[PDB]
Amino acid sequence: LKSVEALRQKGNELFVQKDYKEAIDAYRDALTRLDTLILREKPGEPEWVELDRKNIPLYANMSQCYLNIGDLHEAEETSSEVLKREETNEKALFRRAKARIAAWKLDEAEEDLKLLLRNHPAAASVVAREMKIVTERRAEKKADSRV
Repeated sequence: LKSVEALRQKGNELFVQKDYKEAIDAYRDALTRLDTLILREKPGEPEWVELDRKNIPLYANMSQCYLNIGDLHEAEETSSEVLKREETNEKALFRRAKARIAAWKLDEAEEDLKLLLRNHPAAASVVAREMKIVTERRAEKKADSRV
C-alpha cells in the first residue's frame, strides 16, 4: 500500500524529466500491486471504493504519458478509466479529446469538449482552440473525399 505510493512517486519523478516510457512502466507496476490489494477486498464495499479511487491518479498520469509518446489508443483508454470513476473530470476529458482528435475520432472529440465546457465553463478558450482544430479537420477530410 506504501509500495504503491512509492512507485506512483517514481513515475511522477520520471514524468517531470520527460522520460515517459519508464513513467508508464512505473505507473503500470503501481497499478498491478494496487490490483492485488483490491482483489482481496469484498467487492463494492466502502473499503473497495477507497482502494479503487487510487487508480485515478495512476491512469490520469499514464494517459498523458501515452499522449506524449503517440499511443492514442492507450491515452484514450486510460483517460476513459478516469472517466469511468469521475464522469466530468476536467483533465481526463481534455486529454481524451486530444487523443481522439489526433486519432481522427472527430464526432467523439467534439462530445468530450462539449461535455468539458458544460461542466467547466473556464475551459472556454482551450475548448475554442481545439474545436477549431476539429472543425477544420472535418473540412479537410470532407473536401478530400469530394475530390
